[PDB]
Amino acid sequence: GSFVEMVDNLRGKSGQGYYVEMTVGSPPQTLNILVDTGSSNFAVGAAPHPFLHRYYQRQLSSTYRDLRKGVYVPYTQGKWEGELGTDLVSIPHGPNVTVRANIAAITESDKFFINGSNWEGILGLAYAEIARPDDSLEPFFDSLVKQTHVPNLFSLQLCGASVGGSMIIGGIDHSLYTGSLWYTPIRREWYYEVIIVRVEINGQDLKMDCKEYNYDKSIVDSGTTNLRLPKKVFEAAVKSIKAASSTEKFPDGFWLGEQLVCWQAGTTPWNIFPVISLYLMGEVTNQSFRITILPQQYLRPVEQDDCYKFAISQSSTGTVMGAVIMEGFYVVFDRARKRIGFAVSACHVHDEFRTAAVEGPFVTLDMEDCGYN
Ligand SMILES: Nc1nc2cc(Cl)ccc2n1CCCO
Repeated sequence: GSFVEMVDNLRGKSGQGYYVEMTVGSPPQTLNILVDTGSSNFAVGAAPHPFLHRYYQRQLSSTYRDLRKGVYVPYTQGKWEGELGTDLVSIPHGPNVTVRANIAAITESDKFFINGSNWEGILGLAYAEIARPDDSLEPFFDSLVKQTHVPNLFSLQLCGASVGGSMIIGGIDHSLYTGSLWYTPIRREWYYEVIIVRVEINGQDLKMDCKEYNYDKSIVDSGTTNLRLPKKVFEAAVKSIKAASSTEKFPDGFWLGEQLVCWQAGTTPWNIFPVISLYLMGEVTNQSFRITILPQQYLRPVEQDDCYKFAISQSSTGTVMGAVIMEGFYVVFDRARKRIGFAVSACHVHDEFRTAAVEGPFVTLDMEDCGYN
């Protein structure tokens, strides 16, 4: 159908993630919450922090229940640390429901909250398997679906260009995509893990053992800015991208995502840069489909001139189809049918002569062999 109250309920800063408004507690305390399909905890600032401007005040909530258990979430750059509890949660620009949910009240953190991001918490929309401290801590979306009649599905239109978009909870809004939704199976319910079966740069096959594309996994992750690629794939991809864009040379550092590249306002030569196609395993035997993104997706605008960072980066933990991938597409997390749908976003950034694309089917044999174990 349409979901007009949910359309345009996401905001963000470029490279700092998309957030949605949520209320916690009785009476409701409004907070801006990162929409993160790459994690499974609902965690909110619950104490002062230099970069937090409002936080969850549990003592002010009558419906707050203390679970009397700590949670510690270390990772690459830092950590967050907090106190588990439950409280009533709503999404003002969401479905008209209120659910009791687990909430991690973040008390201590390091390099978690980003200066000027305007979000104060994280909504992990992935599965319980990757929830902290363990999978017995039911994620918000699980609770939402269990406590209401909201279908087990959500969809994200992340528009990029300050950034905005939409999270449609419990449905698919046709106003937000053009052409067909193509579905890839969720290989395993933990992250939203998918299988990439082929990769092209301007139609030229990267020509690797397709396992390399999914080493050690490939996931769809709204909480990651970049397209991240396994070392082997990243190098081959960058090699090909360089070759395709070779009428202009850029510094080594640009390709590492360090340095900006700038052009006179409006003269960015999009056309010299190649499109990137990921073929995803289809739902039908021996069928794949492809999603195609533009440089307008993988060259992230950064603050006279129009400046950009290269938003494809190397990974050691597999492929991450982050906001770079997602901003081309309306992405349907069809949990009920263990699949993820892609269609061309009606809001994606493109130029006169090229658009992101979702096309299929393609005969692709032995696609299970592309999965890494
Ligand atoms: N999306 C995401 N949200 C996260 C939250 C934390 Cl605390 C750590 C890592 C996170 N990631 C990365 C997962 C994919 O590599």
